[PDB]
Amino acid sequence: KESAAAKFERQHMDSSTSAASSSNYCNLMMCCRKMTQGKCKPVNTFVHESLADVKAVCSQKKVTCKNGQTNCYQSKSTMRITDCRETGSSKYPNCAYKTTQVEKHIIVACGGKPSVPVHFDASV
Amino acid sequence: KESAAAKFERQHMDSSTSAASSSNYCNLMMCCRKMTQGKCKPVNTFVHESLADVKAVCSQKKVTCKNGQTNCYQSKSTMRITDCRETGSSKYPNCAYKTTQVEKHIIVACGGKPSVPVHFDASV
Repeated sequence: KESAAAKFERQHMDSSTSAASSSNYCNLMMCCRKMTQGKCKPVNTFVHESLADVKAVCSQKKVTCKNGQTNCYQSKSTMRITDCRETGSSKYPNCAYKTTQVEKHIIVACGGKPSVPVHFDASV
Repeated sequence: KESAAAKFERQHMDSSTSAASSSNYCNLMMCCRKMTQGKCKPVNTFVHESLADVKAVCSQKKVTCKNGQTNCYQSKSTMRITDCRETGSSKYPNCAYKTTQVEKHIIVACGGKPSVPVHFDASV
């Protein structure tokens, strides 16, 4: 069981750089964050902001998911992000990527599974 | 923080016993759990079950709250609980309580949380 929130974090969070280091970054991280196992993942975005700042998006502008869902939210401010695009010469097992550093509003799907007791009402 | 979820736990959770030791149990716990400060809390219920079993109730039978609210749920199983009722001789600063150990379905107000990112949708 990998949680969707850990999978998101693994696939999309990078608080260790403020910007994609060089032109190799996506080739490294897509390797490192395991998105090149079995296939090459064509596109992926890393966000160079705190996990707090990224989580806070779940309480910001509500907009629609691309697939038709509604649990998608948009960041008030822009964020430092890195778009990683699979190139033409890419062919599993040898996956290559283009690294692109931009500052754009992100849009994420915000889910959850935990409801907790906050008041004891009665017994029956 | 103290979180509402911590206030609940402090006021209502006791996984160290499965049953009230003696009849002083509430005088101990009500005092220890900080419920005799400033005033005496007339009634309180402790649950002698794991914090997991109590949490999972938030994803069980939804029933109506006592004040009219709807964020209340009822336990599939009965649970070992201890009720503490302020007694006749009770008077702040000296709060006395009556102890009653029963096994009943509990009902809690669940202040759910659904705030984590699970998929990156777009940038804009």
